[PDB]
Amino acid sequence: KPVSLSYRCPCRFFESHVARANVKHLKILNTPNCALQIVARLKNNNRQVCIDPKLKWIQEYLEKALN
Repeated sequence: KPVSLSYRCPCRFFESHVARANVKHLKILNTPNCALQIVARLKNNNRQVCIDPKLKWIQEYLEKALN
C-alpha cells in the first residue's frame, strides 16, 4: 500500500500504546490548516507523541475537555 498525502500538520503518527500512567503531560496544537491534533509527552519513553482520541483513558479526558 502507498503512503498518505504530504506532510504539514504537527501530528502524523499516533501511538495508542500510551497510557495516562506513563504519560508525562498533555499538549494540543490549534493548527488552522489542520484539525485539533492532541499531542503528548511520555515518561518511561521520555518523548513527545500524538495520543489516540479513541484511547480508554483519553476518552474520559477528551470527554471532560470537550464533548
